[PDB]
Amino acid sequence: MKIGIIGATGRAGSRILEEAKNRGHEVTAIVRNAGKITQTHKDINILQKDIFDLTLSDLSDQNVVVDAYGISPDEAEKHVTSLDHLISVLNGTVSPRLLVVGGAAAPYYPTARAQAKQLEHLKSHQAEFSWTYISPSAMFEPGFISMEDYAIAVLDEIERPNHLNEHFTVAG
Repeated sequence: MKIGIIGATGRAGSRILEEAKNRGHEVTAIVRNAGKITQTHKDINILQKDIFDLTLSDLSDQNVVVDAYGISPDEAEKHVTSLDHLISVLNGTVSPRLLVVGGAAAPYYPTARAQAKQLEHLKSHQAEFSWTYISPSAMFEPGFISMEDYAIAVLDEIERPNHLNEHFTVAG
């Protein structure tokens, strides 16, 4: 299965990618700089492109696009905005599934209000395209919940959809 990961360098996206590759999928790392990744990812596909420059063309190459944006401080202020871009680009489609990864609480993923905003914006296009927003059960601390466990959940939802077009928090 073709899975593209935006933010394949950060904490969350890094494992999501591993877990994906390990489960036997064709993983594409979508990043700003092939810097960090190349050294380690010498077998997986790479599309060097910032999220904001992504066009439907390079997205529809994938069956699923994991939005794990937020690898640095600046990306931390552009969450709601970058998702908006993907939403308009993905509109009127079922082409790739857009899986958005959050992290309810140094933390470069969506903030509490930023997330709520994305969700409000997603609901404005409830049925206009294929999306899913995933939240972790408890809390991660750099090495309750492990990031790799979150990746397992993320990939479970990709292989066996249970939350098509809705937000949901991991359970158990």
